[PDB]
Amino acid sequence: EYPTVSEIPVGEVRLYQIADGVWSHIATQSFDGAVYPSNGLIVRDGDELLLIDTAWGAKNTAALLAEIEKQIGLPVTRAVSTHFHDDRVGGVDVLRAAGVATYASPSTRRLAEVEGNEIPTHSLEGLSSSGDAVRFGPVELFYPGAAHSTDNLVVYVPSASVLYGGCAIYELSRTSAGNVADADLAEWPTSIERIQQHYPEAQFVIPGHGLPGGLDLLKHTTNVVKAHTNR
Ligand SMILES: CC(C)n1ccnc1C(=O)O
Ligand SMILES: [Zn+2]
Ligand SMILES: [Zn+2]
Ligand SMILES: [Zn+2]
Repeated sequence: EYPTVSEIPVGEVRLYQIADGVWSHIATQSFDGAVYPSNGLIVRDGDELLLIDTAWGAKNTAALLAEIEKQIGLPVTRAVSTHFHDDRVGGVDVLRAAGVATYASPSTRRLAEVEGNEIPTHSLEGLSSSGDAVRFGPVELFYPGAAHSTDNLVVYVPSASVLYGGCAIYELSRTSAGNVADADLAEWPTSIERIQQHYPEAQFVIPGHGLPGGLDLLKHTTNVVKAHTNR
């Protein structure tokens, strides 16, 4: 079964095999006296690995690399951060020190710099307009439009029909909006609809935080965001 906070002490990282050659990584972080789980993705690319997002912080990300080497034993050669917040770029310095080539859109790199966060080395072209998609090794990167943040990307694994939504997609247990300080509430439902239109065949949907589900998570997120809009 999918791990929860009570199964993961902060500092430790779990891997969960979603499908052949596709894992999520799960870590925990404390924020304001509460503990949050956070998901990222690992995708096999031949005899290498592609990492999607850090494990939210330097210590967690170092533990992530150690757990990957222990359990999978293939090199993480590239990493993609799906937006500029700390749970996604926090640990980029650890990845870079370990020899991982780090990537983000130029929109993400700029916003991370303004926030004083860690900055991925490389810039991903072809993702500047809503609906843009590019292949990056074994995944497709998709910019659906502004949602949780103006730069948020989602990631699809075509071989496994796995959609990783990052923080633009909420788990079913989340009934109210999370951090929306940098969100475009007005555009978020339209952006989610672009995801649905582009990946209608998705079989596994991974939210940024919490339990995987199916495409139901998209309309659930839209409902939560619209209700917050009308608060
Ligand atoms: C739920 C809040 C506090 N959060 C923490 C990290 N990421 C988020 C988010 O909403 O995306
Ligand atoms: Zn965020
Ligand atoms: Zn987040
Ligand atoms: Zn719901």
